[PDB]
Amino acid sequence: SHGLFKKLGIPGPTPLPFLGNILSYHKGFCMFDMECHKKYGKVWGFYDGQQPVLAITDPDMIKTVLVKECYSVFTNRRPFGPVGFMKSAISIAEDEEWKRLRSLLSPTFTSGKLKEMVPIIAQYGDVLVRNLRREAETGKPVTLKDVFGAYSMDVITSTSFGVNIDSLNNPQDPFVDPFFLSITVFPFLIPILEVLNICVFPREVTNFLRKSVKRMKESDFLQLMIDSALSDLELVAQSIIFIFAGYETTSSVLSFIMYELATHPDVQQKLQEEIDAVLPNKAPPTYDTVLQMEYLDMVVNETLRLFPIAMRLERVCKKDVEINGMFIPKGVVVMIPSYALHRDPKYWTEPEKFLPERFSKKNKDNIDPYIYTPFGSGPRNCIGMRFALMNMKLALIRVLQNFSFKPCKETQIPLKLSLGGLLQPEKPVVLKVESR
Amino acid sequence: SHGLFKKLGIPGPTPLPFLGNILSYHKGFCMFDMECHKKYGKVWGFYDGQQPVLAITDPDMIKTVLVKECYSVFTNRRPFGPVGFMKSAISIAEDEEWKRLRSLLSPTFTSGKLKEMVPIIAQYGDVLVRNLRREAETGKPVTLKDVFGAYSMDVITSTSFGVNIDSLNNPQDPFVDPFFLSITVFPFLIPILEVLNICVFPREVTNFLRKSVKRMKESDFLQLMIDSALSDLELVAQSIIFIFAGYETTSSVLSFIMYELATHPDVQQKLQEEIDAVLPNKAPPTYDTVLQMEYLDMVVNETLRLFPIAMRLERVCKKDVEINGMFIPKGVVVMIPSYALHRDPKYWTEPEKFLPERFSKKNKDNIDPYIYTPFGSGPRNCIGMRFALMNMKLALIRVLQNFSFKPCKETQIPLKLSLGGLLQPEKPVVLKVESR
Ligand code: HEM
Ligand code: HEM
Repeated sequence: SHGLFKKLGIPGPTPLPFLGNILSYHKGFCMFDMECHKKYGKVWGFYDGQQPVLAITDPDMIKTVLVKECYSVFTNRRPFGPVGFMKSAISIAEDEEWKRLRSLLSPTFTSGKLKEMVPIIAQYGDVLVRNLRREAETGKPVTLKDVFGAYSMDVITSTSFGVNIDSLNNPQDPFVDPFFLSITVFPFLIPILEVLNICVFPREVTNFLRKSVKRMKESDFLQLMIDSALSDLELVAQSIIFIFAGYETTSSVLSFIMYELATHPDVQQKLQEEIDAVLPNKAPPTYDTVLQMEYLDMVVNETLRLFPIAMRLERVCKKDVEINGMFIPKGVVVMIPSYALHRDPKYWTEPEKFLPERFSKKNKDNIDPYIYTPFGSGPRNCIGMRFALMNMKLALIRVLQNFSFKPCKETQIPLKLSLGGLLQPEKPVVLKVESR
Repeated sequence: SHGLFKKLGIPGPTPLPFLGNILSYHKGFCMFDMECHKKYGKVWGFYDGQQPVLAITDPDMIKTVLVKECYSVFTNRRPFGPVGFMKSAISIAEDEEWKRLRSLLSPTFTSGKLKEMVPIIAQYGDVLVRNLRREAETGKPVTLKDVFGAYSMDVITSTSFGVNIDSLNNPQDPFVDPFFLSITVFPFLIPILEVLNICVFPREVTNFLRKSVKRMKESDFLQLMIDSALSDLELVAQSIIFIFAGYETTSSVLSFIMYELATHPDVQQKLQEEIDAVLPNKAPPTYDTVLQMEYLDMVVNETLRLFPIAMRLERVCKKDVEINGMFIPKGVVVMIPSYALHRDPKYWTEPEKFLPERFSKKNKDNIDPYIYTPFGSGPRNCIGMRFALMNMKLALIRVLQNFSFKPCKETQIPLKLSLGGLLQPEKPVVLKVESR
């Protein structure tokens, strides 16, 4: 079906047999979407192997796909690799099976349940200072992904189950393209690996959590789920997605934020002045305190514009439909390039620069909510959106109250992204930390 | 999932790993269903490899599966082998795709369109006498599947497209378990054969018909289809099912009928007296003439009771449902053993005997329409039901008007069925033919 986009009148790169357009991923995932958006315009198509993928940039077509016709056509994402038992994961699940998981897990991410976890995750904000006060008084560059990754991992274990550890102080068992590139080009190898108990995840784990959730089902995220019903294998499958999310997401974004604050001291100083103004004399941050700091929100929102760790938003077309005046055949994965839309002169002035004033209450009104979608949109959006921003800002407040950040001789200026498809820096961010 | 029927409280034979219960098919398809119906009762389950199959015998549960909840749950049959392009076949098609094919092909099998083909198929009733008058005046046993197979094949070509041939007189190009046993046990090999252009059918054919239907689409079943729209590959796919049906079905049933008439001369004499009474002095048969002969219908209906060439009626359970007080999980193929229901003392007296008076207008009322389903039931039933009985009876009238049938020294008495799963005799039926 390599002539589908050419028989529909949709431009795009010429695909190769079997391979399709995956050879154009040598520059990276984001560079491929920006080049295709530059030479093809608002709509183009390419092939991930034999699978056709359609990209859209029009805000009305994106609104129709993600918000309007979500339950009817664009309900699921594309199926990937051997999932093993993980089929029941809310993000892997499809159709009405997901609608039950989305509903049974929606109360866990409410405006009231989030405030319950504020006194818990604020404790690790004090622990992060202790590990910082040790790596700052030692007076030498510090790798941010380790300290932030430890904070995020301890926040996960306490808010998911309630296990209080110090992932940085006890580094003995803190839990935690080849095989799969051939999987995308050869989708007919997925069922064979499923019948052989082979999973993309290291399947020998999971059974740890499958048996770790035993003393808890006899006497946070977990307590607010079993009480009602969810299965035992489902309950472990959902907790694996909650760990994979809150770890790599919170760790990578915080490292991206501290890079911009260290490379723009005018933004870090203005942010530290607002934090000290709302919280005088290193006051503890509360739920209502975080929702008040607007410049802190402007810094978080602008960094997510530059580095949306999702990169892409994918939806599977369930039936032959016609949205906003164009036909889409059944089986085509409709992709929304979030990275390419965030760095486009059509909607952003100086898209390569870091200007937090783009999200000021005066300028936040002239921003299309479907061009800037770091958490997706519609029913299939990020269920842990409000939980993520609260955990990151609570860490940002406690960190900036005691320390400042300056670049180092090893700091990569400018910063280069990873060559893979994790949206992490090429080299781990290292900065100089000084105590106030 | 070899413990599904044991965790639901459903009896059945103990399955083996990978194989399941296919090793119990050494006796045959029909003998396996009759033994399971004898020792397990009204409901049992077995495994065709890793696929669970549930068998039902209750008339209300069969009515619910085939008639009531057909469009909602029991819409499709099980998927079989690499279909290639034949996916679009009305019998292979599934869900709304079939509902369009069933509707676009329904007018071709109406009470009015059938009468148009009566003067056409009555012509080959005269040709069958000529081939009979040759093989009867030669005074020697005649193989019935060859002469009837020639009649059925010429009736197909004339009513489908309009090509008048004599498949018995011109035997030079009259058109027309290993590979697949491993396919049932290993369903994960189907997609690999699809991507290699490999089909269960000899794929090098079809393209003949794909190009044979070229002079007709520029200037019967075919004319009543294109006029409206159906695709070109669909149009050839539907004609292949129409040929496979009207050939093996008409040929095998007619051979089964003439075996019973030759082994029960009291039935053949009574049938010949009714044919000569309705049609005096070898009169030509019409559409209204066939619908009048009731004993001819009693002979055809009783033979279809003994030899229902379908054997099984299969439906795929689309969702978790509960019919008549029992739960059926999603993905289970619900099978209706038509052969076992036809030879059951619960509904039939002397089920091994051939008694045409079971379908008399006095006795036809006390017969459950869901125990006797030679053409299925509901929306997914045989679309060529009324077309089949008209073609067979029109041949039965013209044959019995000129010749009688007696057994031979090679005639297998009693008759043994084939060891495979085609419901044909083990040895081809041969009888002695005499001219009246
Ligand atoms: C900086 C942090 C995060 C970002 C930027 C982010 C972003 C996203 C995005 C873009 C999507 C796809 C939306 C779509 O396809 O329409 C998504 C889905 C999802 N996220 Fe996150 N997320 C973050 C943190 C989290 C956290 C902390 C959790 C859970 C504790 C979480 C759980 C999920 C789930 C379950 C889905 C799939 C929902 C579904 O398929 O219906 N995420 N997220
Ligand atoms: C003695 C002759 C025949 C017998 C006993 C017979 C019997 C059957 C049976 C039992 C079914 C399955 C019903 C079900 O699953 O509910 C079926 C389906 C079907 N038959 Fe026949 N049939 C005969 C002749 C024909 C002819 C002559 C044609 C076409 C010209 C035909 C076309 C079909 C089709 C297309 C289906 C599938 C319908 C669907 O899937 O919706 N059959 N038949």
